[PDB]
Amino acid sequence: GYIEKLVQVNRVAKTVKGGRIFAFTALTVVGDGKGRVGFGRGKAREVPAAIQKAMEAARRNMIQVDLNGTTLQYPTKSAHGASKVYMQPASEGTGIIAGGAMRAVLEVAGVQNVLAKCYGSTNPVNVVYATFKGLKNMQAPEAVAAKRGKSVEEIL
RNA sequence: AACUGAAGAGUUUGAUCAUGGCUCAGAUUGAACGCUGGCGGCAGGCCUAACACAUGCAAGUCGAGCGGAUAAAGGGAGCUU
Repeated sequence: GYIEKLVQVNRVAKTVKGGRIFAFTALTVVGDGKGRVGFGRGKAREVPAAIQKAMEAARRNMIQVDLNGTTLQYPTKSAHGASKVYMQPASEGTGIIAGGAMRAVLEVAGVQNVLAKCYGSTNPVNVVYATFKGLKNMQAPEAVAAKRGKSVEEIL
């Protein structure tokens, strides 16, 4: 589906000769409010056209996320580049408390109780990779129990 | 009766990623200063010169321990209040 959310806008450039050609980039994540997200990056020549391009690439190559219901399954920790990310599920009344670019991922996924923090280099185009290695590699235990459930899930 | 939290931003460049400094958003004080100023509860008030101090007051009490001297009421008498 489609619920859109913008994060970043830049002004990249390019020197040719004579002057300097400008261009705009944008980063936009799209989710469904249930656990299907997708991010997208587009470059164009103006703001109202660079956002439209980044929205279209978001709703291609999406991710199914197996959330527990407004929370996560377990504390995990993933990294990409020089960016390290930590996330652990929380109680009911606590909302989402994260920084800038992990709120926009964790809104549209539908989770509400995420309690996150990012270390290392804060790059909004690169902390998103650090988040999607984490969420796309969840497990959601298909087991008979948890304190007992290590005889039917390990064979899954 | 026993008992739960973790946010980032700006700044090196024609522009980008990284390393690395700096700076801001918070909660606090025996606080001082500037502008302004109705009320009441509960608190606190020399952090500097352990530097000198006028004048008041802050440890006395026992006559069921003993001398001594003050000697009432009253008992009076006497003399004339």
